Amino acid sequence: VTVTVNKNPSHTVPSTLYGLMFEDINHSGDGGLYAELLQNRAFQQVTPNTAAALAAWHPISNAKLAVIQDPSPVSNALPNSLQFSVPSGSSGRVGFTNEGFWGIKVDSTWTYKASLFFRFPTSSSFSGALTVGLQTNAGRVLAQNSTQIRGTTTKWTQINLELHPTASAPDVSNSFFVTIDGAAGAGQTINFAMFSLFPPTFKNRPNGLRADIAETLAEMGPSFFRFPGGNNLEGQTTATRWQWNATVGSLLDRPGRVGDWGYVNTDGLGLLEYLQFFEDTGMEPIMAVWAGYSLGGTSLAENQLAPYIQQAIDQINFVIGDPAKSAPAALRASLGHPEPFTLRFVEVGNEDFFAAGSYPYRWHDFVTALQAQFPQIRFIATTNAWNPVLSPVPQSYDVHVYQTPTWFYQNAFYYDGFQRNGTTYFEGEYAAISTNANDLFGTVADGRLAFPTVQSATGEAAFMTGLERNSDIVFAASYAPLLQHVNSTQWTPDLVSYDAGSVIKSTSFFAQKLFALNKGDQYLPSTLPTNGGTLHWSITRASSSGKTFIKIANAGSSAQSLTFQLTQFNSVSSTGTLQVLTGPETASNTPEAPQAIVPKTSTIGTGKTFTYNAPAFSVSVITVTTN
Ligand SMILES: *[C@@H]1O[C@H](CO)[C@@H](O[C@@H]2O[C@H](CO)[C@@H](O[C@@H]3O[C@H](CO)[C@@H](O)[C@H](O)[C@@H]3O)[C@H](O)[C@H]2NC(C)=O)[C@H](O)[C@H]1NC(C)=O
Ligand SMILES: *[C@@H]1O[C@H](CO)[C@@H](O[C@@H]2O[C@H](CO)[C@@H](O)[C@H](O)[C@H]2NC(C)=O)[C@H](O)[C@H]1NC(C)=O
Ligand SMILES: *[C@@H]1O[C@H](CO)[C@@H](O[C@@H]2O[C@H](CO)[C@@H](O)[C@H](O)[C@H]2NC(C)=O)[C@H](O)[C@H]1NC(C)=O
Ligand SMILES: *[C@@H]1O[C@H](CO)[C@@H](O[C@@H]2O[C@H](CO)[C@@H](O)[C@H](O)[C@H]2NC(C)=O)[C@H](O)[C@H]1NC(C)=O
Ligand SMILES: O=S(=O)(O)O[C@H]1C[C@H](O)[C@@H](O)[C@@H]1CO
Ligand SMILES: [Cl-]
Repeated sequence: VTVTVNKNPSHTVPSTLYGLMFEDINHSGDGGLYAELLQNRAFQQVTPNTAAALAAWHPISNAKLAVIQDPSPVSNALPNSLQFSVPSGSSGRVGFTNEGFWGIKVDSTWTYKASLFFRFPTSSSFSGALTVGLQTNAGRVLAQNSTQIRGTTTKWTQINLELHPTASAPDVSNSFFVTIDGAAGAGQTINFAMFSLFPPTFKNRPNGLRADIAETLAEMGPSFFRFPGGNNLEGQTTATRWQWNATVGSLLDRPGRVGDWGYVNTDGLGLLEYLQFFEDTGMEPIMAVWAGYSLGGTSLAENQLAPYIQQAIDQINFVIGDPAKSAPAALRASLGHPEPFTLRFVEVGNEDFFAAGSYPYRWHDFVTALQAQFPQIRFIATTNAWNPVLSPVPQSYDVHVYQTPTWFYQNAFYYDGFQRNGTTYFEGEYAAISTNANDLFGTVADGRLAFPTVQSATGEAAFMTGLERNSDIVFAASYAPLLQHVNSTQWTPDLVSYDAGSVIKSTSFFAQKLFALNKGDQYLPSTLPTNGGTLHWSITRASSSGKTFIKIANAGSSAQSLTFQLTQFNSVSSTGTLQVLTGPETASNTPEAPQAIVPKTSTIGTGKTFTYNAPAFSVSVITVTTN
């Protein structure tokens, strides 16, 4: 196909076109982006004296453990304590382990920060060393540190010890331990609360993010981060919804909540840690507010919304408020960030097409109140565009689609036929998730993708050339879900996978990176791809440099020649760079082969005419300078 590139831009490419969609799903938060290594670190939201309350915790030797509703809890937010007892006549090391999130990476090049709260609930004459550390589950101690504790310490006391492994573990099958001497400890009971083990964190933020994951997110050059959900915003009930104020301040004061993907969220990854991350990566937030619906199916009645509307105002005030004018803005100042953060976009709820009967009145009351408080914020509706009819008129819709790779390339013209009437669109949740149109949400046996494939990434890439072409109205687009702990998956495929030790960058990750990093501010119209065809492209240009990004998605099984005609330009560079992601249709980056499919960079000859053969199942970026 001959592709003529117009030198006259048709529109400015939004700065926000490519970004991330995040909630705590597949242990993306706890066990993932949040650096905390202990699972169930503070016994949040578990029933005392049950096995499940002890989840991730194990005795060493004849230790007696129970999670108790502590008569004197470490805080109002953390009512549960680990009751540790050493039987009479004990000897040797007695204590307990935390297995982490399906392991703990033990790296001798890292310093770990261990901490816990303890008291003796009954004063004793105990005198001895409390030892914390890392051991292999095979039984080798790799790191240890200790401090002197006394049985007369009946008030909650924090212990803070660094750990230095003598050796890196050969695998992540390692545990955190706490021990005391069994003879010195015989007959003692100690209550513990609020454990923590941190590796070094991204940007050395002290309640921060796991470095390799945070760096992988930053790598993708995202412009925005939509948070905190997603289903995980909504709760199963009103009472279990995400609440901003429960996620800020001291970890002692965060009660956590049962999330919407089968596990407790610590809320250690809380509103301030999110905003701090955005500051660290140059991302701007698309912040969701809860909108009076939870996943059990309960809508708040119109006459129940006011306190939830105020809580949404509170949440936004924490982010952007003048600290002199609201308690939440003063709270942000009190936590060391007096300067407001950036916030231009707020999403009202999540997938309110599931509650399309009540969203009209929920949208109406929330947005009337919020737009009056925050006239410069753009509020994003979550129902199907224009059905139901919303008031006030939404300035933006969040459009979701899970579909087959084929659907993505066949629907690259999704936005071409939309009216340009000041409405902007956020493709806030999309992925090619299955090769089976008849069973998108099914098993891997029935066509579900366990990981993104070259097929899925190339289909998505074709769809993305359509998002870029239509970026006069499409302002934002994010793959979902973003993150996956391979040992705790509720949803596949996911953009970026990991275990306790390492990260797997998907084919779809590389498509997202190639699209986001090679994106100018000018959209250059070109010959239109065939609507329904496998081959798509999108061309943008950096107005400051003339760097021209020709992105090509071949989503089909056949190589396809493109001849680019740039005769309208005064000059084109005599060479360009080519970045290509390709491989076999069903090839995937997996835990076992995490670099099977990676982009390759070369130099190609260019000028006002050049020909490129886009391979079957390829994402290609050709970068030339045009003036
Ligand atoms: C985060 O902030 C929200 C408010 O934005 C706090 O929720 C509010 O908590 C109070 C105290 O529990 C609730 O008041 C209570 O309501 C019941 C039920 O009718 C009443 O029987 C009690 O005497 C009391 O008035 C209030 O309704 C609730 N509001 C909302 C919007 O949920 C929340 O507690 C804060 N979370 C944390 C951990 O600080
Ligand atoms: C045991 O942990 C303690 C507490 O973290 C370590 O002592 C700290 O060492 C760092 C770095 O040298 C200093 O900045 C702190 O001031 C120290 N604090 C105290 C109270 O000493 C100690 O190095 C650790 N020991 C081992 C063997 O890992
Ligand atoms: C912008 O244009 C869209 C089409 O892309 C309009 O959507 C129609 O809106 C009415 C209700 O207001 C619905 O009953 C129709 O079914 C919608 N059409 C389609 C094709 O979805 C939309 O109203 C326009 N918005 C503004 C602000 O003018
Ligand atoms: C977490 O998931 C990883 C990756 O799937 C598991 O490690 C794999 O285990 C399989 C099947 O037992 C092995 O044959 C693979 O070679 C392993 N892959 C890698 C890259 O190591 C790991 O066992 C899981 N952890 C837990 C605790 O279940
Ligand atoms: O029913 S789903 O399609 O899983 O919902 C998707 C959409 C929702 O915003 C998010 O939580 C979830 C996983 O990406
Ligand atoms: Cl398909």
